[PDB]
Amino acid sequence: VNSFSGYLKLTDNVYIKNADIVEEAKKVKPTVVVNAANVYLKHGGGVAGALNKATNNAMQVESDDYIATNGPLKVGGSCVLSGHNLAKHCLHVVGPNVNKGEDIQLLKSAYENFNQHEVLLAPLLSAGIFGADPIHSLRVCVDTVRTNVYLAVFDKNLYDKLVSSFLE
Ligand SMILES: CCNC(=O)c1cc2c(N[C@H](c3ccc4c(c3)S(=O)(=O)CCC4)C(C)C)ncnc2[nH]1
Repeated sequence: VNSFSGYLKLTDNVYIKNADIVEEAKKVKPTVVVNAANVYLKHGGGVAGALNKATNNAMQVESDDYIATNGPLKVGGSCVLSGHNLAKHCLHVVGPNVNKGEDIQLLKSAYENFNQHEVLLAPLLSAGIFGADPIHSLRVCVDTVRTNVYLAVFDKNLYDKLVSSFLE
């Protein structure tokens, strides 16, 4: 039903909230939840692990079946699969892991996938252990995504830093 609440409106189409994406998916029941995936869809930790555990491992079983038939994704690519109990669909998006030396230019390619969905609940791509500068990731989102994106950032200090930087 996409009933998002408690978000700050940064631009005409980008919103942000200090929240756990799993709890937001349970509260909002969005049409699309974005997963910060890796190319072989192994959802063991971070955001992907949090989403998979909230589906009681249904997301991992479906992803394994996808990988068996189709092989891995490319960095910057995406895949629509079921959202299980969290959303109607899960858009698995692979942003670059700059801590492992992947190309930061592909973060624009990763956000470009959001433009195929009129409204999405999403994490901040390539942040956390993927090592991208989180302020840069928020700027790429703002400049690339035209559809309505609701970013959940589960860290108060990071959220406050992103907001303060954007409002300069
Ligand atoms: C209690 C269960 N929930 C969680 O653990 C949880 C964690 C979490 C979250 N983490 C951010 C984040 C954003 C992007 C990426 C990562 C981490 S990663 O997994 O380190 C690598 C892939 C890219 C941090 C930057 C704050 N953002 C929103 N909702 C969340 N929920």
